[PDB]
Formats: sequence, C-alpha cells, structure tokens
Amino acid sequence: TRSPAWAQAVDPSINLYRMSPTLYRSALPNAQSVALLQRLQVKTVVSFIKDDDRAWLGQAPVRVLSLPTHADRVDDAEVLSVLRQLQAAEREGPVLMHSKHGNNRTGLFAAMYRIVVQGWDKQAALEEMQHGGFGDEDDMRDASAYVRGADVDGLRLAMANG
Repeated sequence: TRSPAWAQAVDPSINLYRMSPTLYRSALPNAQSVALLQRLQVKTVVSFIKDDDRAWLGQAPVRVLSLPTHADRVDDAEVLSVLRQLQAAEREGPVLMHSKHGNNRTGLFAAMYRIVVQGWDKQAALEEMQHGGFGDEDDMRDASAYVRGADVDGLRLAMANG
C-alpha cells in the first residue's frame, strides 16, 4: 500500500487494514485484538470461516455475523449476498470482515466491494488484492480466479435492483 487509495495498515500481526472508517479487513483476530477493535468502534464482525468469534470476543457488545465459505466455491450469487450484508452492517456502524489468513476469501470479497460498491474497475481491485501486503499470489489463486471473468456490470446491475 503506497497508493493512498489502497487499504491502510493498522495491525499487520493480524493482517488488519482499514478500507474506510466503517470497514476493516483482517486475518483471524485473537483476544488481544479486542481492545483495538473497540477503538475503531467495530459493531459487527463478519467471518468467512467456521471459528466461533464469540470465543475470543468475550463479552464484547458486537454482533457476530458468520458467513463460512470456500473461496473455490464462491459465485456471483454468494458475492451479492455478502456485499448486501456488508453494506447493511456498515449502516449499523464500523464492520470487520475476516478469514483465516485474510488475503484469499477476504481478498476476494474486499476486491468485489471495491468493484461493485465503490465502482473500481477490475484490474484496480486486483492490483490491491495481489499487492498491498496481504500475501503472495500463491495464497490467492482462488480469489484471483474469480475476480477475473466476473461480470462486473451484471453484478452492479443486480446490486442496483435489490
């Protein structure tokens, strides 16, 4: 992230980056991350894996939105459902979305947010996904594969409908 438009680093230990005052991406957080998440005033923690975040969250007054998935199985239908739930969660306050390593599944949905919601073109979002410090491209084969060949116009159109 040297382009100021890319996600800014907050906590590289858990791969935590800021996309906006109301949206954060990261890897799997722990008990030590709770304090920081409350500074950022996170109200919703979206997870793309099965690990019950309520375990490390403790009695933190945040909503848990579990959306467990597999990057090699995601399609346009799942993406739209996630983007809608992310947007709705943003209206309630700042949101953290995460996975195991926060560069494949997270990198996929992050890039799609850039394209569908913020109106970035496909390659711009890709350049932030593969380069930006989230990981190396070997970790993102599934994510990279989907972003390419994804009908961005059909996604934006279907998004504008609902």
